[PDB]
Amino acid sequence: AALKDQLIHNLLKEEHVPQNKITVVGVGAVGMACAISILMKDLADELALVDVMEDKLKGEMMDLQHGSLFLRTPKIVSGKDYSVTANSKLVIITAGARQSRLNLVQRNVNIFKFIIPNVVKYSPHCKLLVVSNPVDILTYVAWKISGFPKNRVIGSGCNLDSARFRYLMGERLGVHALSCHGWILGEHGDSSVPVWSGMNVAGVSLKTLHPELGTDADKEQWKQVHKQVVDSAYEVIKLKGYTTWAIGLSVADLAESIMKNLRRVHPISTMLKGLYGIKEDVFLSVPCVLGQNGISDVVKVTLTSEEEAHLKKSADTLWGIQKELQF
Amino acid sequence: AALKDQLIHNLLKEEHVPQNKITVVGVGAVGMACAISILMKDLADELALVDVMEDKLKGEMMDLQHGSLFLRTPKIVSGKDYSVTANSKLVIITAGARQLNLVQRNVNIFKFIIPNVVKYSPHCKLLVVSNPVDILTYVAWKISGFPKNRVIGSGCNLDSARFRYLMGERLGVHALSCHGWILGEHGDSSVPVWSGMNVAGVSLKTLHPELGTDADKEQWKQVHKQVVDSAYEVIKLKGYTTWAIGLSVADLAESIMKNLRRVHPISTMLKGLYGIKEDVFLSVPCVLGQNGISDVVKVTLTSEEEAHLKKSADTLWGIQKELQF
Amino acid sequence: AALKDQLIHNLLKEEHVPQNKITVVGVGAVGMACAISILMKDLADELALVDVMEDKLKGEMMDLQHGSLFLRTPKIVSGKDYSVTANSKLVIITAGARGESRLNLVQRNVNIFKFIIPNVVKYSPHCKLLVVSNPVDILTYVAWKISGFPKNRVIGSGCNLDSARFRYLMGERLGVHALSCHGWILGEHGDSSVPVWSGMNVAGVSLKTLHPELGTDADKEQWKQVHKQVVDSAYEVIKLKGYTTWAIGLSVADLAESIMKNLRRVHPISTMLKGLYGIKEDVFLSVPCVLGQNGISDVVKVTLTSEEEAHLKKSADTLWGIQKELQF
Amino acid sequence: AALKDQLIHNLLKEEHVPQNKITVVGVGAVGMACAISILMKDLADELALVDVMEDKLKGEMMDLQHGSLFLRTPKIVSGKDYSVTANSKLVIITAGARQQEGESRLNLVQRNVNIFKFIIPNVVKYSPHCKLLVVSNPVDILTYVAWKISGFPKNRVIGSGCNLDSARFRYLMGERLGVHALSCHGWILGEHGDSSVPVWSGMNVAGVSLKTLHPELGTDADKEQWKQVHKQVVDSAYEVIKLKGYTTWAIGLSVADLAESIMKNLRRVHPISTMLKGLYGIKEDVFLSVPCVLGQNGISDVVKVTLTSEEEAHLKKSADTLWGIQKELQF
Ligand SMILES: COc1cc(OC[C@@H](O)[C@@H](O)[C@H](O)[C@H](O)COc2cc(F)cc(-c3ccc(C(=O)O)cn3)c2)c(Cl)cc1NC(=O)CSc1ccc(C(=O)O)cn1
Ligand SMILES: COc1cc(OC[C@@H](O)[C@@H](O)[C@H](O)[C@H](O)COc2cc(F)cc(-c3ccc(C(=O)O)cn3)c2)c(Cl)cc1NC(=O)CSc1ccc(C(=O)O)cn1
Ligand SMILES: COc1cc(OC[C@@H](O)[C@@H](O)[C@H](O)[C@H](O)COc2cc(F)cc(-c3ccc(C(=O)O)cn3)c2)c(Cl)cc1NC(=O)CSc1ccc(C(=O)O)cn1
Ligand SMILES: COc1cc(OC[C@@H](O)[C@@H](O)[C@H](O)[C@H](O)COc2cc(F)cc(-c3ccc(C(=O)O)cn3)c2)c(Cl)cc1NC(=O)CSc1ccc(C(=O)O)cn1
Repeated sequence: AALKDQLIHNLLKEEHVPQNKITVVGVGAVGMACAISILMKDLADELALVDVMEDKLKGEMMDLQHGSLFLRTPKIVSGKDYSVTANSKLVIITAGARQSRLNLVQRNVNIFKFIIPNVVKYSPHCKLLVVSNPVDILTYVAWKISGFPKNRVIGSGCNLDSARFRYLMGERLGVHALSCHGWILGEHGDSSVPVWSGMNVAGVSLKTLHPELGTDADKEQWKQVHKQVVDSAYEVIKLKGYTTWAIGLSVADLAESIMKNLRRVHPISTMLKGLYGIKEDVFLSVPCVLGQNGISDVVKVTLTSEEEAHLKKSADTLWGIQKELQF
Repeated sequence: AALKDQLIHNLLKEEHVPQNKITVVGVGAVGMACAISILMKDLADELALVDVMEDKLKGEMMDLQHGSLFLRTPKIVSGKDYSVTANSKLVIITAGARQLNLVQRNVNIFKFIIPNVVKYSPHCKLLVVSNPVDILTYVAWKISGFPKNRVIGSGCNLDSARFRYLMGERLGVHALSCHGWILGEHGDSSVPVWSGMNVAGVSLKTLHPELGTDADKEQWKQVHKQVVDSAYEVIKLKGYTTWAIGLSVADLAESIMKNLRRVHPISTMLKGLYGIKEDVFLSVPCVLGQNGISDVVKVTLTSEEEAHLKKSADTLWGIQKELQF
Repeated sequence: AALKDQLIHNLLKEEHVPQNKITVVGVGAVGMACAISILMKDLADELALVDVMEDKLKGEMMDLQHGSLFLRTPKIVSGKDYSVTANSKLVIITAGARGESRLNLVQRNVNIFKFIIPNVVKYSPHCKLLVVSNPVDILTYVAWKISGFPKNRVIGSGCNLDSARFRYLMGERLGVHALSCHGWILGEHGDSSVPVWSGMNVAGVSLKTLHPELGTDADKEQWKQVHKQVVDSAYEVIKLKGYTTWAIGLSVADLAESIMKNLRRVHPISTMLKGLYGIKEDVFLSVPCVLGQNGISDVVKVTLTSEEEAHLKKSADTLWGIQKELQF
Repeated sequence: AALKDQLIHNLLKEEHVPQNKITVVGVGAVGMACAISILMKDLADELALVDVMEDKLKGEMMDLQHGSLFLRTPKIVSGKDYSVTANSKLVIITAGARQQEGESRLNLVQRNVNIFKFIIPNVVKYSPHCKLLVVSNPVDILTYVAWKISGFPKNRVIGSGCNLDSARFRYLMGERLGVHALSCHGWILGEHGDSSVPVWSGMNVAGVSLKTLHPELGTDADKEQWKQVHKQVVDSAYEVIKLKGYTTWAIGLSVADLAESIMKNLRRVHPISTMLKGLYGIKEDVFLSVPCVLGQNGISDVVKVTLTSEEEAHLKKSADTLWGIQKELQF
């Protein structure tokens, strides 16, 4: 008799099915930062990794597995073949091509043309969380290819940039980012919209204390805080070659709202046709209620007409780009 | 329109189907300790509480709900009606009768509770904590109709944690690093498996062959004695115990909810193993995961340790033979 | 020869000094709720409990200790003598006195603090004091006056829980988690507390701007009643289970987290606010306070209406009047 | 009036002093893995990073800082100047030189010693009372080096040693047995790497000796070849390096576990490298992994594992070998 059989008597003959499974697609720096952040938050009972770089993929799986003693996620699997991803509650897309342009978008679209059908094949009921850049466009692409209802296709959107904003705000005010509130909405990147009217500590409107807030006439140049947010990815890439930890943490926080059905409000990109004056099939970041069914509700933020037009402009540019894509 | 609708545009017709729901039956000091321990370990997306004292029940629910901001368990519900427990993955029974013929009244209690539980959560695991726990776990099992892997008694889980704590005080290292197993029938008849006690793989019995005997100058036998009495001592001091039992139950909930397949000293239907031939529940090292107990470790026992477990089997069966459901 | 010495080679002598010790005074339901919450959030490397009911005390300690395997707080101690509390970073006061009369009730709590607070200060000169005992604003004043600590190191839990309740109820009406609902209750703890309607918001969207009637008696939705619900909820729960424990426990653990981790988060807690919010007297009220390893280091100056400002002035007069009549 | 003063009234002049500060030296993949693991277990109220590559250092600091919203460590600081590490409770050394073509392994070690000769005095100067946790390889030798350079008492100089390899061993044990690593117990002791000692006698689940169930356990005559599990442990770093070019996540998790025992004074028992002269029959000043009680004063106690004659022979041999290399180093 084998030692295992001498030691342990099997009483139950049982099967598989994971109950809180999460898949990360793409094991680059971003994918793996999402992975370790999720593992250390105890968000999943099974974690699947997939990539096309099979050695890298296997090496990352093994490195995570060796840390089992220290985690509470009993199963970590990987493979080039998407069957490893079966029955995921949530699938996180961090795959992309790397730096032309617009031809860069099409190559990412071609990457998605392969990934997304495979994901939906083995997890017809998952939530899709897209992190790949450009995220608003790629999230729309995942949505179109997947055939999912819009509530289940989510883009990381402005979630990290709002967190950065709050950190910088916290630096200026001498309080933790947790206590500093402010929203960056709309199109992820240089065109994102800092909603000066919403910024506050303990319910106290900064814009009201300080009417020049966010304008060129602002002696304190709060406008530059937003630009610092917009530039920070660029600045960090410049220093270390990429970013990982913050985006990883931010993605894990979204996963928490989903897997625990918290219905917290996050600034993430959702298909918002019919809201905010927008008439195109596009994804923009607005405050969304996030739960076990993905995005079920959207907060309607009161915007200035300047903010509204800026949001409509992003929709039209996003749509303009989406028309040139081949599916 | 209502302020909610001015503030919030609804995009989805929301079905609330709980995914990782846990129920605690009985909101006494034990149930509520299990509750707060589970809430603070983030093991459920929904907690249900059930009891027959409706005022107490509603008040406890409300008190937990009020701490929502500090928790990550978005839904907490309660009621005397078991519809509130629907679709639980795990249901924890702390219900018990007010003070033999007690077990009979506890059995009567279980005759009402269990079918109500099974009706609303057909697929749940059952974790019995009520005393006498090995007997009531057998009752829960029989009444429930469930296969044996899905019915679990807290058994010697806590007493083992107590033993390791006391081991750690004597040796000067954390209980986590002191290993020792109390098995068999919960209570005074439980078995201190001297041979398995160790730190870092070093057998204490081999270092100290007198370990656990009368001739032991260090009197380690009194450590098991102290574990078996400790509950009585705490009740004497504060009227009941709560925190330790609550923490130990949350630990089991954790292995279940996260499918960890850790080994715990808990009470399982072990007919067929350890020389036992009756439908009884005794604590052995069990692999605990999303399907309950799926495997048990076969501990190498001395001939008298063996005879002691068999005696408890016949003891329990003897008591079970009287009960009626 | 001894087994321990056979198993274990000792290399280092004991210099055992606590690095992040918390004491909870009072092991009633509130006290133990704070203790269990603190233990399960790993805020302390040593916990001490003190009370005068010595059986109950020892019993609570042992029960906690039996849970060690499942905790990461290696040392739990207790005693009637305050030497067990020495070198606490944080000492939490939940002790209280058990239809006549109010002022006479307060005085007997003062009497308890006259015994407790000096004992705490003697053994933990550098600690922060966090008072939870009712009425908390007054009793936080008494702890401050008695202890002789600077005001930054004496904190009352104040309206911290009530704000948390307010956000929970806000969340139930709006269909989102309380974490994402923001509202502030300030001022005197209890039914004199002030709901600051102008700061209530989700995602920076002002509810009052959306709904100008918010919190007036001219509100078809009666949001004013949410504050009342908050105010009443404590006594409703008391009506139902005899007391409250779990939420106040978690509330206090949250404050302990900001202090022990120096988070400088903002909480609505009771601070000596003479010289702010138009308050002239030595009075403790709840305002949004920056909370960290040195206690309360900063206060957020909320913009209040003249009515709201008047409410706080009134409470300051009430509290000051009562304190005027206390025997220290 | 500045918006901040308009919004916030300052009641206290702050002289900030960190209470549970951890420093990580070296922001390579290993350093940042320790760093993220520590941050997500809330073990420090301040984290400091140091390295010689200033851009890389600043980038990593900023990336972590941008995650502040999701963390409960209010202060992350970095700099090439060791003033940023002042008053750390724990300083974790992951700095190393990488081989060339080229140079012998001794010349690679000496270049690491050269690195430590610059780092260790800087660390000791700003945090005289810290514990040192050395992770850099070869770990037993470089932990010896930090001990000697720092002048710290031995209880305060700790090498990660066989901690991770024992974790790997329990994981692989759990895969064969169908049980979580948490419930599989087994110890890799002695010199980190090839010459480490799998202590078969101590392997168990639930206190059931595997060796007693299966006396061939760990022998060549073992038909189940459990020795191959030790070889797996020994080769796992190389195997992972072949696939992804380095390891990070596991060693990072294992380091934070040690950090946890130290910062919380847990007095858990870990397989880590300590100065064991005078114990285990060792006559030399060397560091070997044995089961150590780890707390706020570092390693206060070691467990005395009963070893077979051939196990004792391996350790004493490793001692000679380490001491031999040590005598060849320039301090
Ligand atoms: C290249 O092909 C593939 C690559 C894959 O690997 C993806 C991954 O490894 C790489 O994206 C890489 O590691 C980058 O680092 C990650 O870049 C990201 C990803 C991300 F989600 C977010 C950010 C980000 C966001 C915000 C900020 C900030 O705000 O700070 C910073 N960073 C950066 C996978 Cl899994 C499949 C395919 N493809 C296949 O499945 C085959 S089909 C196909 C079709 C076409 C092509 C082709 O044309 O190339 C290739 N394959
Ligand atoms: C009484 O009726 C009922 C009471 C109920 O209340 C339950 C609860 O509140 C009480 O158990 C109370 O909190 C006890 O104190 C808790 O005692 C326990 C419970 C437990 F699980 C473990 C321990 C324990 C273990 C180890 C240690 C240690 O080792 O340290 C210490 N402690 C102690 C419920 Cl939910 C339903 C019914 N019944 C109904 O559903 C109606 S049907 C019915 C039938 C018959 C009878 C009757 O005959 O009376 C009554 N009802
Ligand atoms: C009786 O004396 C003492 C009693 C002591 O026991 C304390 C404790 O066990 C009891 O407070 C018990 O647990 C209460 O129930 C808890 O009630 C509380 C306590 C609290 F902090 C907050 C809340 C609260 C807050 C908000 C909400 C909500 O908003 O929901 C709900 N609840 C409720 C101690 Cl440690 C020392 C002395 N005293 C001594 O040290 C001797 S000196 C002395 C002097 C005078 C007197 C005398 O006048 O009698 C007595 N002793
Ligand atoms: C180059 O010099 C320096 C390098 C430094 O490097 C920091 C960092 O970036 C690098 O360690 C890099 O990331 C490595 O790759 C990481 O490699 C490691 C490190 C480690 F701790 C453990 C493991 C490990 C363990 C187990 C397993 C497994 O079991 O799985 C896998 N991996 C792998 C620093 Cl902060 C200062 C100096 N130097 C100075 O301070 C100036 S003094 C000086 C003296 C001499 C020399 C010279 O000779 O060159 C240079 N400087």
